[PDB]
Amino acid sequence: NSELDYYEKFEEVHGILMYKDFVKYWDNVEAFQARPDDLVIATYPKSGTTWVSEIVYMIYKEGDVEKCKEDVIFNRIPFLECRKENLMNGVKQLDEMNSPRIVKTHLPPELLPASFWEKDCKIIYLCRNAKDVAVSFYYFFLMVAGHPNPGSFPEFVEKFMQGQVPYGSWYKHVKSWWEKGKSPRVLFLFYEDLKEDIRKEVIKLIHFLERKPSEELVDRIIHHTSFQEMKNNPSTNYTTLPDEIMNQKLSPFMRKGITGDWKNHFTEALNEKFDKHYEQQMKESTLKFRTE
Ligand SMILES: Nc1ncnc2c1ncn2[C@@H]1O[C@H](COP(=O)(O)O)[C@@H](OP(=O)(O)O)[C@H]1O
Ligand SMILES: C[C@]12CC[C@@H]3c4ccc(O)cc4CC[C@H]3[C@@H]1CC[C@@H]2O
Ligand code: NA
Repeated sequence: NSELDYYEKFEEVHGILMYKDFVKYWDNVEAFQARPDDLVIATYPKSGTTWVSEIVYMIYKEGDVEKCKEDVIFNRIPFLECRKENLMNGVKQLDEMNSPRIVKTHLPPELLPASFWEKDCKIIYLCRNAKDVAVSFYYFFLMVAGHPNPGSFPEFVEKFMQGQVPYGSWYKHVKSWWEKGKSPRVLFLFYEDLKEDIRKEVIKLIHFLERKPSEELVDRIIHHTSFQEMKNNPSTNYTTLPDEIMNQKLSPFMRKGITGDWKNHFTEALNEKFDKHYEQQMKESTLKFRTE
């Protein structure tokens, strides 16, 4: 029944569990044609995609806030593999888009369309500690259409540890992108670093994107992309979406925006179980995360 629910909502593509709506048109994703100046923003879901996207968009627009608010973020920065009737078609939206394109994806690097690798496109990868990701993803299941009932948080965390959620194992995702992040064309970032010292990360992003980091530009980005601003900005908070797609009365997209909400969700027993499993999955990696 829970399992039946998951069966109805998700199916695999290249071994990765995926939203069924996306899979139907996966040939369009597979065959997607990149352009050399495309920039990819890749993340495991609920890792701060929207946050870094808006930072990047600001950098592209030299901090012109009006330009950033002209259309909603999912139109400004198309969601590559996404496909929903009329509202979203990432491939279509990207095809018609003038360059320079910013491309959002949640794909593991093994599933990124070959054209992006072939054209040597720059990629920004952002990750977030798994426990906080799990919390954020849980509420996402609750409030967004296309998800099964996630049950209780402990039940959901069991599915998360097994990678039985859309986009698959968080563990394999971050580890694979960490290996890619050694390339000079791939910038590897942490949500917790953006929380701790936003100015440092913004400046890093500006240099990676080969633009000039003035104090005024950096200050405009920092306040424009702060959680309190983005929460109330209808271009970035997904509130233009109808309730039957995202029911933000249940849980808002811009939910809390902190590091450490896991502490308010994991029980002592669940934390012990998770931590032990995590160490087994991650011990052979030089990738290290902070949970506070
Ligand atoms: N400007 C910002 N500052 C801090 N966190 C942000 C943010 N914009 C979005 N987030 C957080 O990033 C998560 C959404 O990620 P994504 O864009 O990849 O779907 C949510 O986490 P929480 O549910 O823990 O609040 C959301 O609150
Ligand atoms: C496309 C949907 C709305 C947008 C949703 C979204 C929106 C943003 C994001 O980063 C991930 C996802 C995954 C699930 C998507 C949903 C699955 C069905 C629904 O129509
Ligand atoms: Na790199």
